[PDB]
Amino acid sequence: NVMVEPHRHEGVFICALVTKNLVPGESVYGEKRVSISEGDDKIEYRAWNPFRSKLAAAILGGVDQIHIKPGAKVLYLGAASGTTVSHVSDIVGPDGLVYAVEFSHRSGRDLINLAKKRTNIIPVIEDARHPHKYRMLIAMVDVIFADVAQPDQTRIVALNAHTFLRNGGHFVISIKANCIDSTASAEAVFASEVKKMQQENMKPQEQLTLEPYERDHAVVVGVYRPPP
Ligand SMILES: Cc1cn2cc(C(F)(F)F)cc2c(=O)[nH]1
Repeated sequence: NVMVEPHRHEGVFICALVTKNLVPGESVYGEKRVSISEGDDKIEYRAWNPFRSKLAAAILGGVDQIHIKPGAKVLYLGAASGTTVSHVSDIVGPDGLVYAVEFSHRSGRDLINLAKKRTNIIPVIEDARHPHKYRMLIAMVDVIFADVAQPDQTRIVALNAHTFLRNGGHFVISIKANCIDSTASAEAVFASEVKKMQQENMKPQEQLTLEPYERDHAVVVGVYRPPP
């Protein structure tokens, strides 16, 4: 009788959505934990709340790829207090790496406390608008995740990609249309942001919206193909 089944996405499981807890015994944001013991074996999972984590909403919504997998190197822009980052850290595991870039010092203190227990998280308390200021800290990554909410932030993500994202690496970008242009339709916003990505050789491969968890919020996944 298996209680927690592997999801299609490696490192993700269904119990609903959970990740394998890199730090057994501890919750990050009050989430439920499920510890299963059999003989001498023991594994713990943490519930992943799609109402707080856009990535979890996208997974439940059926996104085909997330590119966040065991051993992956991740640049996470807008890491906030580390809710979603903690689950990314679970997925990439001890051989992966998560750079958690966050502008707010208050949020940064939460990230630093989270990363004390998680070897694979590097807090980077900096303004993502100016990646030249922290470029010396960031090894080239496999995937960039970003939460975009202003009409200049796809371009910020792209500037980070041009500095840090490997050729043929991937991006997962959440778009809050209301925050980009509240006078535009959500479709106008999502089309315009996809266009901005394409201009930067960030080529979308799929996109979805996040109902019932969020209103007028899309996640775009794609591939980075810079010219020579
Ligand atoms: C909550 C949050 C979101 N965010 C988004 C960006 C980028 F412009 F890179 F997209 C940067 C940040 C950040 O420092 N904090």
